[PDB]
Amino acid sequence: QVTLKESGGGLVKPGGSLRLSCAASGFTFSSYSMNWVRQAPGKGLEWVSSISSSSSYIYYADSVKGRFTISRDNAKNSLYLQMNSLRAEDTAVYYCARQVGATWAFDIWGQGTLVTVSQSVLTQPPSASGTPGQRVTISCSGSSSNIGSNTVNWYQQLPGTAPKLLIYSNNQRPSGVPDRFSGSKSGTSASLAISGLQSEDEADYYCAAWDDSLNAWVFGGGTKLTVLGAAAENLYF
Repeated sequence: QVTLKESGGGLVKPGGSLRLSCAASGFTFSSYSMNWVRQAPGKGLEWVSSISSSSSYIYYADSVKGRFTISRDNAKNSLYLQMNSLRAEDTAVYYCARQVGATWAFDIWGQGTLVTVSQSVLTQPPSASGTPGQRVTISCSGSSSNIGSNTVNWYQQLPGTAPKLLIYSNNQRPSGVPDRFSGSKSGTSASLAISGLQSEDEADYYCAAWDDSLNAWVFGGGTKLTVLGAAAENLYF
């Protein structure tokens, strides 16, 4: 029973401050690097910050650097995100995520907390569609400093759920993912293939890679996959 639970979200005026909290249980919190990832309503995933197991190594997304502060309390098994100089653009659902050291994959995600304050580096097709049984391949195009230098991870986000790790280290499936899902990487581009498409595969798919030039995680804009049947077309010859 591995759980992450975020708290602290709500309505805040621009220029304001909030502190988000992420409570962890069921694992050795003090031995993992942790991250904040956000999702603006109806938009893609956007990494915010990371902190190593003893707080020695901290990174920020360029847009939040100098305004946000990440911290952790290993005694209270808690992760925090202090947000200052809040902007309309900070309106999002904020997720807490655990990072696996050997791969950098985000294998456990929280449930998310909404913050309302009142373009992606990796390139994905915004939509994909297929009929059940077919094979669909989704591309993710990056550059030399990200996909060209580092492994690619893929996350599946089912409607009304938090994202889940789908593929790590380019082509590895975690425990829980069937062989119908396969990943590949060549040069500065990566692909996710879904064989034997099923109605339950209707979800958003995201590719992610560390970028050595930005010193940041870069996520794709997301591919909404639709599984559509029959189609009563009027063919006229």
